[PDB]
Amino acid sequence: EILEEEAEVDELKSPESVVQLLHIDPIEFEFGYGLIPLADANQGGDLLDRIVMIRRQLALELGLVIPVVRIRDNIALQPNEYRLKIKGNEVAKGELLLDHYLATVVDPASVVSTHITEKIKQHAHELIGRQETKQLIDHLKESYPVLVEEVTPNPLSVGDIQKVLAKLLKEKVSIRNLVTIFETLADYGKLTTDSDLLTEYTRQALAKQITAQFAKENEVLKVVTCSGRVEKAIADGVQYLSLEPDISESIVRSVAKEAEQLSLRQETAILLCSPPVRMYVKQLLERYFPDLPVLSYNELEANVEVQSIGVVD
Repeated sequence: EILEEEAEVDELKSPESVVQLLHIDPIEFEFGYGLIPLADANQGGDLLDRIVMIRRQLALELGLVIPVVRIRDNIALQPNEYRLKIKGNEVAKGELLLDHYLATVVDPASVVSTHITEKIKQHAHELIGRQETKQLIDHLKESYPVLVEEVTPNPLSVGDIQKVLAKLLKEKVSIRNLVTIFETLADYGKLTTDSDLLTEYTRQALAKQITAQFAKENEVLKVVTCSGRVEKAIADGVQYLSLEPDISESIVRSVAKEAEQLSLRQETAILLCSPPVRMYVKQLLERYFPDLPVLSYNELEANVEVQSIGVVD
């Protein structure tokens, strides 16, 4: 729709200039003319340096090194308007008043910085492409060539590894621990190339990391569990989790009512279930609550004190 305007506003008519309408850049940040001062950096303006910071932070927190960000002024947008696209899709838009501050007190460049970083985090799994996967594999190869060679390209293609990494990022599991990830892939890759299963084994191998992500030191972790009924009903539907519409809505609300209780009490809502069901529970809840962490018992370290506050029925 806005591409229609871009084409019509600009001169895009010939075969050669129409290609530019095809936006394939992994990350695009677009702004109206009012946001030129922050974008340029010869008239001050922090954007480039701010993006560098983001790339460093997220590399250390996620294990993902974001690609080059494409930066374009866009006349279709309002003076103060910015827009963020990832892999061709708009994921965020906003407005900044450069001479102002947002009330704790935040300057505009910081507002856009944390907005960009949060959006990249929400879509990180869309950004671990082949290029980034190869960069990580090549980096791993410098210190672990025997391990890498055991994994790839046989039994596992770069593409297979990419899907495991994307599935980890999707659920906010950092991919910094490349050694453990690849040792798990080496151990299972000959038994299966199924990226769904490879990721269940990898998540388990990453129990220490996942427990640190959710559990506090020597403190009991507040966790909703799943009924024996809910657990049997999902297992039955495995063929690809197909369940009749009435069952799904029922599990969805049990989850919804239980989750409310945790966030009513300033707590992060987590869900525990048994390993063979975990991946399917997640698939089911994805559209209803994308960012409800669904854990399996084998992803929490043995030493962790876990207690139910609600039981999903």
